[PDB]
Amino acid sequence: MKSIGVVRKVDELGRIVMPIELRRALDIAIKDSIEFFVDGDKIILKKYKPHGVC
Amino acid sequence: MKSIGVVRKVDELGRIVMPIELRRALDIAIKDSIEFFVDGDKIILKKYKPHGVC
Repeated sequence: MKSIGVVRKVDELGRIVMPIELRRALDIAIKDSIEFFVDGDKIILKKYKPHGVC
Repeated sequence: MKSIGVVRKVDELGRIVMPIELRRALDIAIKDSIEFFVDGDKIILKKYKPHGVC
């Protein structure tokens, strides 16, 4: 149970379902843009347009 | 371009495709487990089995 407290089980390829919370928190509509970071044993997500920088 | 430097376009619901990098990073096999955190304008991912705690 994290901030969103939601867990997903991978499709197969690694495709999962990010929640409305993510869309709300960020700026997601239907196709948007999410770019990820990986920190050791952690993953990070951002909307591409905002931030701009890595 | 983040650590992975890959960006995804949402399916419609918010479903996107997390990469093999994430599977390698954590412990993803086919269904595995990914639980996310949201920090202001950021998202965080973990495999549920490891960590245990939030």
